[PDB]
Amino acid sequence: SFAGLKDADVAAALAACSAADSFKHKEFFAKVGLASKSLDDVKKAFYVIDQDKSGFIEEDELKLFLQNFSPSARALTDAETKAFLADGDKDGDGMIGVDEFAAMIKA
Ligand SMILES: [Mn+2]
Ligand SMILES: [Mn+2]
Ligand SMILES: [Mn+2]
Repeated sequence: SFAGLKDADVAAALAACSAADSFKHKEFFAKVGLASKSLDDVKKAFYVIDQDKSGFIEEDELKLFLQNFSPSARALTDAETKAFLADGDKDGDGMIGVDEFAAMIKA
């Protein structure tokens, strides 16, 4: 709700990635609805995911990604995490800042 996402798209998207090692971020952002929202909402989701308010999505926070969507969601695998961080962290600091995050969703 935090990023104006609908219950039904979140339900459907978790359905597909229910299973270990099956998460694909790009497919998820599309299905959950995030790829078609405004930049502003893309930013509020960003700041939701950054649980510690550091201004960056640290790797440990990227691992509990799904949990922001649903409390009973699984943590991502290290393989899933690495893959996500590979795509998102273009400045090579090992963290995802707001601008990288936003940019990665623009696909
Ligand atoms: Mn953080
Ligand atoms: Mn932390
Ligand atoms: Mn970075």
